[PDB]
Amino acid sequence: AYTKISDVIVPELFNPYVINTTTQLSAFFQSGIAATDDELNALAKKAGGGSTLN
Amino acid sequence: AYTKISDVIVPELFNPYVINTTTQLSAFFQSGIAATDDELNALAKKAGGGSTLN
Repeated sequence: AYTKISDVIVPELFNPYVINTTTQLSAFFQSGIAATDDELNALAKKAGGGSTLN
Repeated sequence: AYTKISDVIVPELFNPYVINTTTQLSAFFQSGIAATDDELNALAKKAGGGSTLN
């Protein structure tokens, strides 16, 4: 026969991983919501925890 | 009665060759395809030959 590519055994190959990124762009910013006050901060930091003020 | 050109020999002439150029302009460049990566290089250079990676 031949040297015959049909005989000699063919390897396979690989390369490292690559991170995919799912895309639906999330912005809807900037808008409401924004602009933290000091008051909702008075909700934010302890002490005197929730529930919410008035 | 005359020198009578029919009596006299007319030569012929030639000049060297000139290269023709077939024209259908091939560009469709630049575009995909472009921009070789390093990975398809990992296919490119030996060792660890084909067939192709994943």
